[PDB]
Amino acid sequence: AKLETVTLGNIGKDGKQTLVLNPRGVNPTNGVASLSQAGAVPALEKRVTVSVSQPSRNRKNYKVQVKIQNPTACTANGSCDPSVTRQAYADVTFSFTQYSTDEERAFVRTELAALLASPLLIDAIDQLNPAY
Amino acid sequence: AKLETVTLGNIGKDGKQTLVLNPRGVNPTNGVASLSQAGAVPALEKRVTVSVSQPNYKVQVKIQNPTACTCDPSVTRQAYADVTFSFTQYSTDEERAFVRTELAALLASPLLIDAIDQLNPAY
Amino acid sequence: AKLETVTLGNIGKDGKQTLVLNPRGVNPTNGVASLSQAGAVPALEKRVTVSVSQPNYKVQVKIQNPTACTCDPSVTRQAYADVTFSFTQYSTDEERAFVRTELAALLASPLLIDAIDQLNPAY
Amino acid sequence: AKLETVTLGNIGKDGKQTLVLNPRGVNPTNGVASLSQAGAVPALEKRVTVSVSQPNYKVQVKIQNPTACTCDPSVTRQAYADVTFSFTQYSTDEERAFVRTELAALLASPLLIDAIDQLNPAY
Amino acid sequence: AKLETVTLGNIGKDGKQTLVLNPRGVNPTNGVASLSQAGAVPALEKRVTVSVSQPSRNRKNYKVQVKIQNPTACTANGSCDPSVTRQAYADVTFSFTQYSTDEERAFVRTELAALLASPLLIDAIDQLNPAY
Amino acid sequence: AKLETVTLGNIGKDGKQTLVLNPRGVNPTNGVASLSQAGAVPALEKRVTVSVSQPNYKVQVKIQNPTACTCDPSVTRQAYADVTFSFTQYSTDEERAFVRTELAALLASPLLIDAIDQLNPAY
Repeated sequence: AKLETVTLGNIGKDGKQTLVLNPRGVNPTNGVASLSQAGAVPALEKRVTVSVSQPSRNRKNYKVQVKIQNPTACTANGSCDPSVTRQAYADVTFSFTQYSTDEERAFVRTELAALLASPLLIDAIDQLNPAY
Repeated sequence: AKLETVTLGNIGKDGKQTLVLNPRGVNPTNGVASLSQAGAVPALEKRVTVSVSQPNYKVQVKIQNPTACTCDPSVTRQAYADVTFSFTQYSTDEERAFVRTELAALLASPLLIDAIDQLNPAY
Repeated sequence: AKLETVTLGNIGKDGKQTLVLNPRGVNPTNGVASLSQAGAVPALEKRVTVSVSQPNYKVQVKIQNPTACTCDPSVTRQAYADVTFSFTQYSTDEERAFVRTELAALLASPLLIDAIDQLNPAY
Repeated sequence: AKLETVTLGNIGKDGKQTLVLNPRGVNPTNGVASLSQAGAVPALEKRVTVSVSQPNYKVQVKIQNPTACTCDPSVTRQAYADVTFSFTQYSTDEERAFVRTELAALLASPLLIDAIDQLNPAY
Repeated sequence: AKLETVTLGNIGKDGKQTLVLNPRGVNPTNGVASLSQAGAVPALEKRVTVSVSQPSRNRKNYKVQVKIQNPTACTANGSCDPSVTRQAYADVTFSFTQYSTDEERAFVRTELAALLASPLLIDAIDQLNPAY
Repeated sequence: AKLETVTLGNIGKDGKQTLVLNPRGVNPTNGVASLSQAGAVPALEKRVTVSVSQPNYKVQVKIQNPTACTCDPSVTRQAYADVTFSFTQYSTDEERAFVRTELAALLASPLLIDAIDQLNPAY
């Protein structure tokens, strides 16, 4: 769809967080849409990207890929300007056939979503606790 | 982290569906937990797998949804979702939490729904 | 599912004995779960092993019961019971369950008790 | 002992089913006793076989349960259970009986029901 | 036995210390039980692990292994976030035969324990003073 | 650090035993202090060794307990315990102290006693 500012709300552990993502255009060389946070200092911008690849003799499926990168910056490690200390990444990819139905895809999407709310998954990610 | 049955509600395009996932042990070869659709025959089970890399950390989740058309219905196609998170040993629990929730929220974004459900890219 | 201390009650000829099996880990090489009766000497412990092949599915259960005769005791002989189940990837709850129960029932049937307990063939 | 019509009761997932096996003779070539559920079509009959090796003694029980799908029906698949017992010529009543009962008990243990009924490995 | 929160008490030089260890599941790929301290930042968690290996054609003995790792972190070395500076390790392994008796093992365990209280050992470890 | 006799009390499963260790010099080849069971014959002495690496620092303790069954009783088996501590040159005495005591306390933990005394893993 058309790139617009996306406002994710009620996020975070406390569920009381909000994030605004301003569209950053679409790179044609690779058909990647980029979304960024307001911070006008590239190195510290939270980012999100999406791209859909159509099948092409080598690949016979559609691939929807979403990536999100969130850097954390040490404001003052005995210096004058902050620098990135850690980076957090989440990589997602969907694979669908030429005959994937309208609903078939939707399901997966919504499923993954619901899954991310399951206590099983929250413990796994939030507290790096393997299922056992 | 107890591997239990997981009931997902209000799913599907109409958001009016539910999926029940029965725990299915942990493969001792990769330490991968597996969940499958309840009441289904193995050859047609919808899967979900979770694994938490122990060292850099990685949390990987995968979804496999076969579709069949009918004595033994065969699988015509499969839909896949692959997700992987990575965090430094110094990542605060608050951080992962954020990413996770962010992703979740994003998936509900019209921007994304159109790209996945309709396979229409962003422009 | 996950390992738990298993307690079998009302066993033996008189059906008045009880067995306590403790989780002994799973060999990652073949994925074989192992249990055993907490004995004083490991070599004299009664054991049970379980393996559910992940592919046709194959569930296999083995049980070894050593007999010591009397510096250190020694195992003069052991009793074995080897069981395997085979089910196609189109098998169902009803089907597997049935087989499982049937076998059990058979094992209680006089016909079989005579065959085993008395090493008496059927004719 | 001698063959008799065997009736197993309270079987299946719901434990509310019953099986009726009828003597089907013994093959003189290998001394294998055979029983089966009196079905309309022989090819669709559930069967059980028993053999008590006369030498180490070896008691073996096998059970086949076919599944038909629908001029003539056909067996799409079958469920199998193969059991064997080994006892030295110095084994005793107590010993064999124990094993027999233990196995049975195990087969009723949730740990195993989950392994079979749900094709869920233990870990 | 079943993994539960272990509460070590009256520890430390002053004997007035306590440590809680929350179970962290059991890794099947290697049969290792892991215990960790509450700190939800992997890099700074005090850890303890135990595992029992059964004999297997290459090894004809049981091996009970316990390991404990305790990192110390510099809270602010001219930066924004603490980092590990030192690590303390203690590695223990017991070897027992197929005929090891119930008591034989217990003895060793309790012996090692008592030993750790001996002034000879306290000086050796606490003050890196070799026996002489 | 004076190598003296060391009397360990309230040891054993019942915690109602005592072991006396006589100092036994320091092997000038590895700088390893050795202690042995008092009143025992060398071939059957229960040992304890301690060594403190001088450079990274290492404190290593080992225990050897032979068992015999009876003119000269021979050793049937040996029980072993091997411990090694490692500390940076910047480790505070408080730190090692902690680790040491922690270990000690841990050894009294039911979790551990079951794993060692009973060889039952954690689950």
